[PDB]
Amino acid sequence: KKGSFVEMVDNLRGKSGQGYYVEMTVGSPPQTLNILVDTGSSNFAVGAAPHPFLHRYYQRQLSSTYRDLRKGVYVPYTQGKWEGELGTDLVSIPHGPNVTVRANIAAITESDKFFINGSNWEGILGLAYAEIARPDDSLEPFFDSLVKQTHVPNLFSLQLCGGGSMIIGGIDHSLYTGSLWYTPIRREWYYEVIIVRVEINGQDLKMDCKEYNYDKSIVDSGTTNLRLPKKVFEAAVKSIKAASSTEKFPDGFWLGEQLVCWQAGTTPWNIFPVISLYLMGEVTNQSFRITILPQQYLRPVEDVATSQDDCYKFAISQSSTGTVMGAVIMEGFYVVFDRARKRIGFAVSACHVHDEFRTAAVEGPFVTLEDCGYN
Ligand SMILES: CC#Cc1cncc(-c2cccc([C@]3(C4CC4)N=C(C)C(N)=N3)c2)c1
Repeated sequence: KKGSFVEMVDNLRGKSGQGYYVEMTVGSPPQTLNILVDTGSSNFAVGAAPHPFLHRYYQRQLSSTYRDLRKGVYVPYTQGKWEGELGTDLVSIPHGPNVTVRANIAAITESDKFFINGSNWEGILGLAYAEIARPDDSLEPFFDSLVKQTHVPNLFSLQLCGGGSMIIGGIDHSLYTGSLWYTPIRREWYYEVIIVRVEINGQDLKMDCKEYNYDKSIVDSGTTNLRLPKKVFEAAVKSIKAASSTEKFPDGFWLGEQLVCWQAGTTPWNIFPVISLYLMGEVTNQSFRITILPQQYLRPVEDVATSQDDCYKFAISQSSTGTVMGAVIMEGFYVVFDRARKRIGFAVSACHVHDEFRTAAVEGPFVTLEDCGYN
């Protein structure tokens, strides 16, 4: 049953805080590495040299199928950077499709604040499109090579839990309930989508819908938080604060830089509101909503030291580069990256979040008798 969806189920480990990752092999003989599943980037980039935070790394000299491309790559981010060398080599996913492809690989030789202590992965699998690949869009991303070189359908789905499942090439109906609702992929670079309405405990934020997508909105498995443009973030917070006003938290909580803790088992979920993000539908002015519980946007921080308590970071934070629907949004949903039809599907996940009062949900259609996208 190698490569059956059944065999791909449960192939991810990790958590929203440090990343979800899938086992991969590179080279011949195969070198086993854990790799971040990242829909917010487009390079297959792997530690290729010793580093304090790396338990293992890619050793190209030991791979006889490695091919050097004689091209450097330097990738700086807001937070930290990496530098490396491009080449190609044979790549497979042991708990993924039953196939081996030749793929681009950036062998990371130096990096600053890129690898994460105790995340247990050694590289990143950028699943977004070539337009954002480094050094440029001519470096073919992994998934494109996979589809090109095999009979794998041009679609993958992610079921993140809090490991989860990355199903390549198809939809595993055992991983969701109810209906699958699709939002268009606006442009093939990041997985760009359009948010048309935002409610907090059913109260509309009442902003021009372009504000929700200033200057883009993306679906990013490589981002922990729900990240919101400043104007939207401020309104969300004001609204969540109002909803939970029976308890006050330091401003550092709201800034995401400080835990809030309750005695084990006593988190007052009921004082936090639900968040509804309405996503553009596949037909004009029809939309559907995905609803997010505090169990999602309050990210638990596991720490033996604080373990008499349950502690959390606020996992909604401010962005100056557009909305990011990160891991805490994707968790408890089954998310279908249907590249073939240029759409992203959402359905309630088998591992969704709920208590006895409320539950994560995917609901539609909603009709609204304006273009919500930015240029
Ligand atoms: C879920 C999760 C997670 C997670 C936790 N810590 C670190 C990372 C992490 C570590 C290194 C880089 C990145 C990266 C970068 C390639 C562009 N940056 C971004 C916003 C993204 N989508 N991928 C993320 C991910």
